[PDB]
Amino acid sequence: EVLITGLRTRAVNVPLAYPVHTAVGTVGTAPLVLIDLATSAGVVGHSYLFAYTPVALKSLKQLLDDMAAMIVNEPLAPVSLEAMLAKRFCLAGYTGLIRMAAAGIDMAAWDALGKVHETPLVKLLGANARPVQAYDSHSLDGVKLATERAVTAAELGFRAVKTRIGYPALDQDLAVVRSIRQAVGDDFGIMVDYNQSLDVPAAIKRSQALQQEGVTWIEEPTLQHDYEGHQRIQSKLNVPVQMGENWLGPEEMFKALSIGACRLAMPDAMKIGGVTGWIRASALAQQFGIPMSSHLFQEISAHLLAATPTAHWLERLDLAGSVIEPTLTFEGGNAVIPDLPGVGIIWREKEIGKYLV
Amino acid sequence: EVLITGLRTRAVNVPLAYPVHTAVGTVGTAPLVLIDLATSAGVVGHSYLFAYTPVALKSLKQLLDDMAAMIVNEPLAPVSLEAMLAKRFCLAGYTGLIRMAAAGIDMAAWDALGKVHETPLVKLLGANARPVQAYDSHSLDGVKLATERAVTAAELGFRAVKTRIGYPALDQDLAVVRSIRQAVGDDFGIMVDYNQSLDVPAAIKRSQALQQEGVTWIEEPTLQHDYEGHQRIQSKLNVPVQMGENWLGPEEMFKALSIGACRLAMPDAMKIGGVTGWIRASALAQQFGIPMSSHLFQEISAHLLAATPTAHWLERLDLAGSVIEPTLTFEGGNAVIPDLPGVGIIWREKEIGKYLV
Amino acid sequence: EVLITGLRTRAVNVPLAYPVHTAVGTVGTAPLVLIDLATSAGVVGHSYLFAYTPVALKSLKQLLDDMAAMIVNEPLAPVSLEAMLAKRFCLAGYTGLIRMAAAGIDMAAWDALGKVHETPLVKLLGANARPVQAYDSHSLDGVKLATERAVTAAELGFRAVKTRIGYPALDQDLAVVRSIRQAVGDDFGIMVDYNQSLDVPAAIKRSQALQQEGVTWIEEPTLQHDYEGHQRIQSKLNVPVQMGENWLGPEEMFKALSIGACRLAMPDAMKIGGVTGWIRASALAQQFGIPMSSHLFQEISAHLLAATPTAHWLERLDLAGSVIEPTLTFEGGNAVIPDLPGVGIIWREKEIGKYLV
Amino acid sequence: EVLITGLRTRAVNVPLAYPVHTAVGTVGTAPLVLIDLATSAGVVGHSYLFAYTPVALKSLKQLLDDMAAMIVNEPLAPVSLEAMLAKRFCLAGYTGLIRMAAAGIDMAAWDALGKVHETPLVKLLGANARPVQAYDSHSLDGVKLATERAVTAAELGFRAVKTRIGYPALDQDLAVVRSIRQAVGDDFGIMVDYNQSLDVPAAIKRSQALQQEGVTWIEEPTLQHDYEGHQRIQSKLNVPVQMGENWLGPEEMFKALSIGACRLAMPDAMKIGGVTGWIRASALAQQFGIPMSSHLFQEISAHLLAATPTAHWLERLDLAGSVIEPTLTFEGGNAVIPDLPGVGIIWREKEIGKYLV
Ligand SMILES: O=C(O)[C@@H](O)c1ccccc1
Ligand SMILES: O=C(O)[C@@H](O)c1ccccc1
Ligand SMILES: O=C(O)[C@@H](O)c1ccccc1
Ligand SMILES: O=C(O)[C@@H](O)c1ccccc1
Ligand SMILES: O=C(O)[C@H](O)c1ccccc1
Ligand SMILES: O=C(O)[C@H](O)c1ccccc1
Ligand SMILES: O=C(O)[C@H](O)c1ccccc1
Ligand SMILES: O=C(O)[C@H](O)c1ccccc1
Ligand SMILES: [Mg+2]
Ligand SMILES: [Mg+2]
Ligand SMILES: [Mg+2]
Ligand SMILES: [Mg+2]
Repeated sequence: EVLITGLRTRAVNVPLAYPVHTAVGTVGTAPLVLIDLATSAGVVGHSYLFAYTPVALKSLKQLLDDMAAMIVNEPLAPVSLEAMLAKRFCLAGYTGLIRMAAAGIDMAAWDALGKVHETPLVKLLGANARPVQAYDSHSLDGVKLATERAVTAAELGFRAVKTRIGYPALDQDLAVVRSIRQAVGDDFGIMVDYNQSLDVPAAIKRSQALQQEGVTWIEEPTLQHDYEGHQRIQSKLNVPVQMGENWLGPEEMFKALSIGACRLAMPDAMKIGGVTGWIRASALAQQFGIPMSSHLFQEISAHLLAATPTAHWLERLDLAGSVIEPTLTFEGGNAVIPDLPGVGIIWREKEIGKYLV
Repeated sequence: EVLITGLRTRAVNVPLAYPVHTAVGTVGTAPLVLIDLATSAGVVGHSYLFAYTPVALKSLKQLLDDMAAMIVNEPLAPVSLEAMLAKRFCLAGYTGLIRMAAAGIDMAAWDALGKVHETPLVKLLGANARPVQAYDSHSLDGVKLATERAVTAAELGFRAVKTRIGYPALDQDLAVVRSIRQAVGDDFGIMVDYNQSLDVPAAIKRSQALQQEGVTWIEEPTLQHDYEGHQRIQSKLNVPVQMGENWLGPEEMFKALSIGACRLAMPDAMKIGGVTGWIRASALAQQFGIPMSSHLFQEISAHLLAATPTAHWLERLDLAGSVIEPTLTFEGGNAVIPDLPGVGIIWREKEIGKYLV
Repeated sequence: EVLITGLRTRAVNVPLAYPVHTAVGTVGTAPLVLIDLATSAGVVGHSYLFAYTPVALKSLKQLLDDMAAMIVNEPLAPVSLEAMLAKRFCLAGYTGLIRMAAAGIDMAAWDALGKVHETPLVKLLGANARPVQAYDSHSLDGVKLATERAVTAAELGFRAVKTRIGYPALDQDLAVVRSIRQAVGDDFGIMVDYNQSLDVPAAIKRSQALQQEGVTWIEEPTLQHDYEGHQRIQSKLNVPVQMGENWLGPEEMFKALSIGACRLAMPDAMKIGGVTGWIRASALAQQFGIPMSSHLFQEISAHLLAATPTAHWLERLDLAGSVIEPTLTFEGGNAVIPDLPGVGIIWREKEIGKYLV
Repeated sequence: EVLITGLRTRAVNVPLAYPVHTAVGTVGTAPLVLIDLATSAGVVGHSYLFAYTPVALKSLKQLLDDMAAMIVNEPLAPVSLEAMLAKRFCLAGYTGLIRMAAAGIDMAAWDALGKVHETPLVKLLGANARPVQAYDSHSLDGVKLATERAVTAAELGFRAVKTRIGYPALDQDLAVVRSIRQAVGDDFGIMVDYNQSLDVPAAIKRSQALQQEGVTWIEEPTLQHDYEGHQRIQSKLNVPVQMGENWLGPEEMFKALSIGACRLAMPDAMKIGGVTGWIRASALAQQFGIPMSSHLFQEISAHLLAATPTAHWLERLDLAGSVIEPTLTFEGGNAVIPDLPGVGIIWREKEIGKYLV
């Protein structure tokens, strides 16, 4: 009955509202691939993929264009499509870029499904829309800018910020945390992200000093793939260890949870396998007793978390704002699902034209 | 937008096409509760619950009638409804009869959801309909009747039968298995169910003799709740141990899988928590590497298994055939989802009137 | 020789001396089922069941009335009766409402046994009566009422109170604990109950702050069924974790103890399987090294704990006081078994008439 | 001193000497990317990457072309280069296509290193060249062709063949194994590959029947990423379980070995991280006590295995034969390293021109 009839992809480099500071330098643009999934019913599903670095952007788009042939003419049934792709790529390696690509199709396919039934994605998954608490995600900004950005966030109504740390000296990490605290008061959440930059012993030492400061969570303290090493750092902390943005598929999350690597999880809608992967990851999180937050893709995450038993926080990081209408709104620090079928992503065609690669 | 506006329940005692023989005696009827879930959209969701024994039938219906007040006027959103009930019953004990009842509402609620969107349940879950291999489930029938019933099943096209064993002597269990084999040939599957009737040492002994015969699986050899004891029996077998019909909620299945109690799982749609519980159990089965079959509720299971990554077998045991139209058909030993919105359950009002309790 | 000859049940809604405050609102009545077990010897055993919510009350009574047929004419031998019921319900699910019902019959059957031999239950179990320290159990009462109620308890001679916590902010939980402490002095015990309301990370954080305050125990911090999650919270505390009120049968307690979920146990006489289940649970507690307290059913618990090797505290929460004579007395904060055959439960027929449902 | 000065890549689709039969159909060509790594010393390193499917070929080449900018002007020091890339891709995901690409550069970089020092790679790694036993790798060929191909292999001097199995029926897998055996005699090795096509229970059953036949190893019986599931199948076999062709980096091999997933390993030079990854994987294999064989890349594997303490077999599967000179020779079933600097890969420029994509 409803068939997929085409796939069109466009690679852009969009400006970021909040340039992200890093050890290297400032990055003011995001490399995205926009996807349009056409169907025999006259509706188009939409989604986007984040490439992380301009180095992979063209390659990601080419991969997607080359896979269009496997999905054109298949029924618009995301669970069954996902099983087919996992089988086609079983030798090449259903992970990395290939898995991300497939996740792109899944999210667009679900968006079209919601449109066929004229219903918001959240409702198609069987849950009600509810606002989700969100925190504003900042970067490796230095004491002054980090403080400045936190003050603005509280001004906009957020009740928590995420800062990135990992300066050369521990003393610099703490300066930043303290300056934020002083300007925002003691209620306020302050999440901190190490972005995989420390070895285990250094992680235990810096984390215990931070725990004494009062942070909400300690995220990705060491190499993302070393589960066992995250479990060792967690074993010496009261504050929770957060991770999950880099799990490629729920079978990687299962491995890390099976070992006790962390006390909080934050899957990335794209890497986790789209809507289909997320539903799976949510069942796991529920059973292991782990609060689950999101990483990027704020548009679809708002819907995904509402249907997530252990939902915890939504990460506000607006990558695609320049090319999409602002249908997701934040009120009182909570993300509010818009009442539009699918995920509610609507392109600003005019602008996309400017950033085309 | 779509609200639940009423709940009506009717308790019946229906005749069984295949009287089930047991150690005690023959049972020719099934105690069911039919549920009708009305909604503000003009559609009615339907489902049924199996009470196992007439002893619990009135109590089950009374429980459901008494909970109608908590769900009337709530939005028709099964995932969110399920979370609310788990919270209302957190002190009483969200398990047993209460959990079964809630599972009744979930299945009816999902059936209504499929009707609101005029789509079969399988498609609403995001998968395509596909036929599912099914095996015909018989009872503790003795050599002659068990053989007879197997021959008929193969005549009707099935390619596997389940017999119940656990006679006073092992030698009787084997007589039955061998007589079936001789009449159906070596290709044919022969599943055997102990229904929790042996202690661990007796299970290891009888199972190893059966493994030598050639059975497809060994199901519930000891008390259902002794996970660790199932893991011990499994540790000495090549043939797989099957179980799962008695898990109340995916959190019980999680416990048994975490320990390696079995190599096959067969959740019961009602005890597992309905459609919402099943989706959860399917994610777990996928990650632990376990083929997953169904227990009873053949109507909705056909749809559920099509959306189940590790689907394995559908259990044909027609409890409600006397009061429902035969929309599910078996062709070539495979169950075929009917193309009707929801689950495809349509009452035979006329007959229900006869079996009313 | 002594046979069971009848079962009569009456469902009531009794007033509580101490209205229990909850997040939802105040509850001033308890839904109970009273049971009378008649015997061929001319004696009647008595017991009661607590239904938790009015939603389950009629269903519980109907279940009991429907099972009377299986026990009428059986010998008055509680251990053998319990084995028979566990076998009749092996498919339906010997847990939840069914298990509670069976536990009702067990307690009444033991009460009749004590009456046949004209001896208090404690003595029939082979132990001497001894007073048991008891603590007064209060609710989610707020700083003012919680303090008030604690002061009264100390006035009545108790040397410990249980308060329920789990306010929206940790700071509210602590305010309450501190206000109580200030009014009762530092000797005094202060137990706190979370009633399953926190996720694991939140439990570790709030518990460590409370441990610093000085509480006696931290009870049910997270979902009752997540044993592994209780073990994680316990692993980061010095103060003990308490739980057990929700174990359905000693086979659930065995599972939680096998994993180290807690350092204290407090089985509920009804859910644990009656007198027969308790004796079993007491043997387990002894071997795992766990002090064992009671949950509700103060009348029979006084007798049960005297025969319990690791007995610890008796929970004073008078559910049935309105319809039973006050034969159990508290003197000097210790419950005192009355010297009457059986459990010493004697109905106030007059009043029961008022609360009948 | 020696700098990398350029990277040129060419995507080809080469004919295979031995068309590979699969469940789907016959594939007569291999999608490869050839890499030329230029250096300031006047030497060019060469290597190739296998893309598995034409779907990923253009994307792989584009990725490599886009990363050339990060390596141009860096010193020709493969260990240090590899650390730099692992750090650049730490957010995107250093695995999948990105990891394969980086592995392409590593192998070419090592080939150039051997050329700068005018020495064969094996000698630069500190070991002597020695012949390595090799087995001829065939496909899902059916009884007749599989037998035919085995007979030819023995004619050419090989003393072992690998066949792929996984037919719809176990009986078909065995027919093939037996027919081969009959034509090659009992000495001969017969390896069998399931290519991830069975679930765990089906793997245990089919493997035990094969073990009875007499195979050398059972390779990839279930999903490659389910380590724990491979460990379960291995636990019921005497014959060893082989796997490793799909490990992306030694950190995935470490995970599988840490759990006992298999008794033999066979890393793939490209997926394992090139020469730098292999040296690492060889140290692990040595310590866990596992014989280590190769998967594809026969040219460089011959050198790699000579420096590998637990070396076991070399897999003969000639993907690039159409575009490279035949410097690697097989004599007496043993691969013989050629005496040429680097890996000994020399392009047939003329032909490459024909297969260019
Ligand atoms: O958690 C986060 O937001 C960061 O780790 C992050 C990683 C990659 C891109 C942007 C942001
Ligand atoms: O697996 C099965 O079918 C049996 O265990 C079974 C149990 C309860 C009712 C009917 C059938
Ligand atoms: O431990 C306790 O007393 C509470 O958890 C409690 C639970 C249920 C009913 C009353 C009281
Ligand atoms: O081990 C082997 O050779 C096979 O698994 C194989 C896999 C992928 C490509 C070619 C061959
Ligand atoms: O530093 C990072 O977070 C990363 O490189 C990044 C983040 C957001 C946009 C572009 C690039
Ligand atoms: O023996 C059984 O399977 C069980 O008691 C039963 C099965 C089917 C219908 C009624 C009762
Ligand atoms: O909140 C509770 O403790 C529970 O709902 C309750 C307790 C005591 C009587 C009635 C109900
Ligand atoms: O079936 C396979 O082995 C795989 O798809 C393949 C192998 C060799 C060349 C091309 C493709
Ligand atoms: Mg992060
Ligand atoms: Mg069964
Ligand atoms: Mg309590
Ligand atoms: Mg292979």
